[PDB]
Amino acid sequence: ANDLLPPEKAFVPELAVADDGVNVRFRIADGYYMYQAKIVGKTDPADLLGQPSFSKGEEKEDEFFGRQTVYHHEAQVAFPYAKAVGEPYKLVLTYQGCAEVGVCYPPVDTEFDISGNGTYHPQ
Repeated sequence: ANDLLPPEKAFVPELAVADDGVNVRFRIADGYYMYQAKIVGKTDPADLLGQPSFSKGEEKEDEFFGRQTVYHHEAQVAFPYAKAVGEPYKLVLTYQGCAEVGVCYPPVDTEFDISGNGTYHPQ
């Protein structure tokens, strides 16, 4: 393809932090998709987040990871808090996706410095 996005532009996260935990939204460029099963969150301090629930994805089979549940256009991931969170923390999101034309990008790691409820964007 003559005009492809770098992966951090193809798959763009934002956070909504609330009392119940962290809701992640992704905006995904047309002709790209994200692997649902490869979206991971890690925190510092560790283990503030519990098991995420995912918005509905769709079936895809490709030459990189075979059959996978994937996202086009958008995705939402809801991380509940695993325990009481009354302190600032760092959150690193890792996610991986492809261009439909046949490019499998390396995983992207995006860090957020969280200090209370509100909206956060990559910095």
